[PDB]
Amino acid sequence: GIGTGFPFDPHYVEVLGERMHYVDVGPRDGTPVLFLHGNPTSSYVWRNIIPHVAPTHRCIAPDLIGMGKSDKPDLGYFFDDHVRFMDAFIEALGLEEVVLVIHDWGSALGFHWAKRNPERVKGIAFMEFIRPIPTWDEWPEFARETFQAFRTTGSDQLTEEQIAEFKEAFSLFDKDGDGTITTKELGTVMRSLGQNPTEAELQDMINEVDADGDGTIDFPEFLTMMARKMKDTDSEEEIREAFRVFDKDGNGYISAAELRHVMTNLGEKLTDEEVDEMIREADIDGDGQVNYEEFVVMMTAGDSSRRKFNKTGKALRAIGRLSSLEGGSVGRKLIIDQNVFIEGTLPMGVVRPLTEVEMDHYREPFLNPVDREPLWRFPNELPIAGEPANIVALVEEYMDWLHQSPVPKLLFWGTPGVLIPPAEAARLAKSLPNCKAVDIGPGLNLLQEDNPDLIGSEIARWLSTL
Ligand SMILES: [Ca+2]
Ligand SMILES: [Ca+2]
Ligand SMILES: [Ca+2]
Ligand SMILES: [Ca+2]
Ligand SMILES: [Ca+2]
Ligand SMILES: [Ca+2]
Ligand SMILES: [Cl-]
Repeated sequence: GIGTGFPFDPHYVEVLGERMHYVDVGPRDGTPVLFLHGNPTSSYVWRNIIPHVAPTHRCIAPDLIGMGKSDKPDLGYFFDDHVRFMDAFIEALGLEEVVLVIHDWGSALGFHWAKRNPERVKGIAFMEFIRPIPTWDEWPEFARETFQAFRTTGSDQLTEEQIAEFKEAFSLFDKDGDGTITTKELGTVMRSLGQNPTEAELQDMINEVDADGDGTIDFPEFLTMMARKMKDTDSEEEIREAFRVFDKDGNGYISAAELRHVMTNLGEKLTDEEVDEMIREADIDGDGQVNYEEFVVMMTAGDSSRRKFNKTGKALRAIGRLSSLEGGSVGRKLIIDQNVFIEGTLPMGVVRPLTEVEMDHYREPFLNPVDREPLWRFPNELPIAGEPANIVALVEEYMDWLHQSPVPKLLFWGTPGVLIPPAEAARLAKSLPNCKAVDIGPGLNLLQEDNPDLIGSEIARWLSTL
């Protein structure tokens, strides 16, 4: 009967203009034991391990910024964001000597902080920590296809001039060449095409595909929107809508003046006789106009004026695709909207079935879809296949620090595991200094939920070694 209650007095502290939350129970003197959680949990993952440590040693378990009960500022929640907030939080409490019990992304925070302050770390307990992996073949194949979906957004085999066609469509919006599409500069062409959305609608279309966190639209974010998922009918609403932009009078034909207007409304070079040559490749029945079925031809096909037309067609199609509010990153819609990281990824991290009262505590901090930004930034920050480069070099530095650090190290592993397999858990037991490895038997990622009895057991005995 594994307990699920959370009977800890909550404490709060402001850090960098935002407020954070932490548990603080235990004797007030000695060396504090700092618990650091990872994705997608909070302090709730340490609820049945603190009682094994709380009597003898002080236990501090904060929730990361934008998670648990800490404040949720509008940030990208990169790893460097958590470093800045955890750095100022540790010094806000005036801590010096510290013992670290870390897991998942909390281990990346604890180890990186220990490398920069090695004279202030008395002991490190850890399990399923962040490690560099060279190939996707080393990542467990049960979650290899899914964790790719969080990071396979954009660059879906777009080659030749396809990237060069979207960059010309990207040029229709960027008049100041800032590389980013301003929330007003988008509306500058929305008004220029006969429309006029609200400011709420203007930024809502950007809040769908802003993975950078700039609040604006990037070109890599412009590519992930233009996916090749061409449903025969569901994608007919955007080409038909592209036809409505030209056909203003609604008679069913695109006039030469209707064609020249929207193109010259934006930045294009078409005089009175520069538009007749693309009428040739469009007008096939000879009526001097372009109907609907002739229009889908040019939108599905020497680029004298073909370059000019296909350029705008890409931009006009992105307008209708932005208005769909479904042109976001595929990995984002899994974690943000559909919330697959709490509904599917989190339970698959524990081999035993989590209870409804248990997982309900995990849904609590992320009841708003917009507040799930760190839930999606964390998997994209994983050092996998040498990407991201800044994270790989960062984790490969505190691992080089850990190989030579004489501090006591307590490692917990399980079978089959996710981040630390049994094969790697055996090498770390024989390669790291002062390292004793404890096997919990069955275990994946959240080793705290499978055997919280054993985790707090060996830690308690390991605490009294210093
Ligand atoms: Ca711009
Ligand atoms: Ca951006
Ligand atoms: Ca940018
Ligand atoms: Ca017309
Ligand atoms: Ca025609
Ligand atoms: Ca959405
Ligand atoms: Cl993750």
